[PDB]
Amino acid sequence: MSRLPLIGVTACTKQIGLHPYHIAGDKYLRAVVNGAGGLPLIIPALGESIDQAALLDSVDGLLFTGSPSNVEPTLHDSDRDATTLPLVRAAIDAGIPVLGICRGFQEMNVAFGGSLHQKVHEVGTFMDHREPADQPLEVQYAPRHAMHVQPGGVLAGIGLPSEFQVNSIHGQGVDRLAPGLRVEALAPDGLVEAISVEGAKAFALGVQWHPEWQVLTNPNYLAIFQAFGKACSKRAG
Amino acid sequence: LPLIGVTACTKQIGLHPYHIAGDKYLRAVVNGAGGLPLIIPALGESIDQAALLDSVDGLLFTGPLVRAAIDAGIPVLGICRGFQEMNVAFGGSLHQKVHEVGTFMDHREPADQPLEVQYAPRHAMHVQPGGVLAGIGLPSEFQVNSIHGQGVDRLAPGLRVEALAPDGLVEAISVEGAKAFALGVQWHPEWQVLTNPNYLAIFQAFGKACSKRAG
Ligand SMILES: [Mg+2]
Ligand SMILES: [Mg+2]
Repeated sequence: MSRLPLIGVTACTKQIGLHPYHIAGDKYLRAVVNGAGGLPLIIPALGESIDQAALLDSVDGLLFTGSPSNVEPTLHDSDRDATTLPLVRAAIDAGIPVLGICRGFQEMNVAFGGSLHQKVHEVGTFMDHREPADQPLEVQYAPRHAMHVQPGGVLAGIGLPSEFQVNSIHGQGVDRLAPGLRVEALAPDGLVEAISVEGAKAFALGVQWHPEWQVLTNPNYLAIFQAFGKACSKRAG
Repeated sequence: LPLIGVTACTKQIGLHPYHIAGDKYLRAVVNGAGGLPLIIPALGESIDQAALLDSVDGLLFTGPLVRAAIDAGIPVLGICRGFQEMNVAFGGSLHQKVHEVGTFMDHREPADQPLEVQYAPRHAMHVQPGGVLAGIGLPSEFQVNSIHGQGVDRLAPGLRVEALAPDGLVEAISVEGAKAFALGVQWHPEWQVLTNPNYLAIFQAFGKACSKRAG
């Protein structure tokens, strides 16, 4: 038995200088510590080189993170795609709590058979969900549009209000909703921005916004991370 | 499979702070140590060190965590900066520029050259009998790569010298009386680990020690 729930955080790949690296954002790791009450360890994006079942057995929960990169149908990460898309299905079937953020939310939809808009802002009837360019983190990650919780699902069960404001840092978004996914929230332009996996044995939630950001200061972000954290505690037991 | 923690470094990438770990170390952990590599965030006091140590079977240290792991009997392998930090953590010192000491060679890699050239063996390495490297079966002399501008100056109390470069630089150390495998090397044995029997022997010893703990 462990001191804390061990929460795996998906890495991305990146070339830095002459070397390939696996990377994960500081804000996701601190949100795990401070919002979920877990110990964050970073899962390498090695695809089939790591034994997936050994990996799943080692964690109490999985945070599928946001990324500048995009699931493959310009900035891509096939190395991540090959780790996270079997993994997220494998974790949910194992009863391992899963929280998907931004790219990870899009990956949950894709893994269950759905599709994405590659450019939400070029569909014609959505708003522009991208962050404002050339500005600091505090401005880019501040709340920018409303979010309408659909009743009877995970988000309403955790106690979120019917409407609240969220940040938005995404050029892609959900088009066809995968079968077996419950819609948890819609942006004001009808875009699906949160989903849950129907019948999942454990917590299985994805959101398009970035609740890791300054998590303790936003009660809606914090409630998401605390519910995720509780589910990771439950699994450890 | 033992869960082997690989230390991350912090790096600013555009707007955001990231925690990063080299692909080659992670693959060496998989292929050479037979472990499951998980990357340990460089969060310092923000994480609980004792919870961190309990969650791993071993620690690969690159670039007081290393001290606490050793005191706890968690196997440790230090590489390059990780070997240097092992020395400092026990009270030793470093040369900031080995190539400007005057009686060492230049231990840096050739600049503006591809990885294959930079990480190929470049100088000899002389094992000091009777320690960890002897005991895992390494020959008395073998060739190693060399990608370092710093190196060990004063050896910390409580460390055994394991090997010397041909200019006398201490390039490997172990921790006397450690409950578990506790080895630091200045060179880069993760590099194409399966193809070099001396690098592989080190990684297999490390992995066997991590499996022990995993029991
Ligand atoms: Mg949005
Ligand atoms: Mg050298």
